[PDB]
Amino acid sequence: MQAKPQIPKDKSKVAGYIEIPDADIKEPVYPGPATPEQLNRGVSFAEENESLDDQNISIAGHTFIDRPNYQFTNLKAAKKGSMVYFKVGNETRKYKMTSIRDVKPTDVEVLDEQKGKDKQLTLITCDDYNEKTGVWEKRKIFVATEVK
Ligand SMILES: *Sc1ccccc1C(=O)NCC(=O)N[C@]12C[C@H]3C[C@H](C[C@H](C3)C1)C2
Repeated sequence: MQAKPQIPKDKSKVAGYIEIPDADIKEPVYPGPATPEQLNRGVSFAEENESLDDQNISIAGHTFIDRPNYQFTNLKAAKKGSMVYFKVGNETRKYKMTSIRDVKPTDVEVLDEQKGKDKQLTLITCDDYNEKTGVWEKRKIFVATEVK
């Protein structure tokens, strides 16, 4: 049998599986802190807390250009009323993409963050990425709130 997984630093393990049927997405999420390298290899958490038991789950990723091998390349299809399945081991947590918008760069304080939240996965999918100069023309923020 299995159990509730924890969030380690090792990026070889899978703590959760991100599955979005509308976008045919079925990709492993790489648990741990955010590192520039790993965020170019797949999707990892932005939260420094090893707790996936918390209601605030921030995950970071990158958009698609020439490479369809990014875990959210087809995220363009998914709508604000689709189903985001965050599978932790065997437990399937369904979230709805209630809050979707692609905002402008520079301003990280475009939205006010607080600890008064619901169960939401806060995915930071930068809709651009030049590693050379370290720039991105857009940050597409996607917040999925837990459904029952
Ligand atoms: S998209 C990207 C890629 C690499 C480094 C940094 C970023 C980036 O733009 N991140 C900043 C960011 O999204 N900041 C937050 C701050 C608050 C309010 C929003 C949602 C979340 C908590 C991340 C924007």
